[PDB]
Amino acid sequence: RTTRDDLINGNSASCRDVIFIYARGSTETGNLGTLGPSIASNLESAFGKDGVWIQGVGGAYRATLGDDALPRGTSSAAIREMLGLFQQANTKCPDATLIAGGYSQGAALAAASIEDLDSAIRDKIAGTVLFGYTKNLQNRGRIPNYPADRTKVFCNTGDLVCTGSLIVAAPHLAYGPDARGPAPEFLIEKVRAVRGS
Repeated sequence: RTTRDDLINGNSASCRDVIFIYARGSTETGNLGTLGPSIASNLESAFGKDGVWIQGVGGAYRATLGDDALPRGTSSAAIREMLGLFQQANTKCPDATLIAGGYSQGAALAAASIEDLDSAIRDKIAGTVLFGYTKNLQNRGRIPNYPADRTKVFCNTGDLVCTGSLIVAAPHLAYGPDARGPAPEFLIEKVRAVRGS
């Protein structure tokens, strides 16, 4: 449940049409944490197990407490890891539509990764969802170099990380409903749209 490596494990001759790369929050377990499994099960309901590959950002990304305070909201090692996953998706499954997401430090990680990504690969990311986005105020609610229409930010009233702090308050732990409903519906609608005509 909390650890999914579908992209790394996936048989390349049977690539999924959709690949979801997700980064967990600070101190969370597995490579999906608390919110990722909810999003994943909904994506699976839409595209089936063979239609979407769920890949959590593991490896060098330890979701360490304190790394939140680094300049980009996470470590260089973590950014390298996620950029590496995007690159692997691009080469292993060139025809796949990518979708991404992150929560807490993971949201900062997703934003930094997408900002640094090669433009050809970045164009393949149909949609990105961010929960308790730690760089929300700093980046004015956007992911640098990425269009607003493909971004959905979930920042609760009272979630201090959305207003420039790093402190964890009650509203920061209340994104479960968003992960089970609006977030996957957004991602699915974006995929359906780009791969449709």
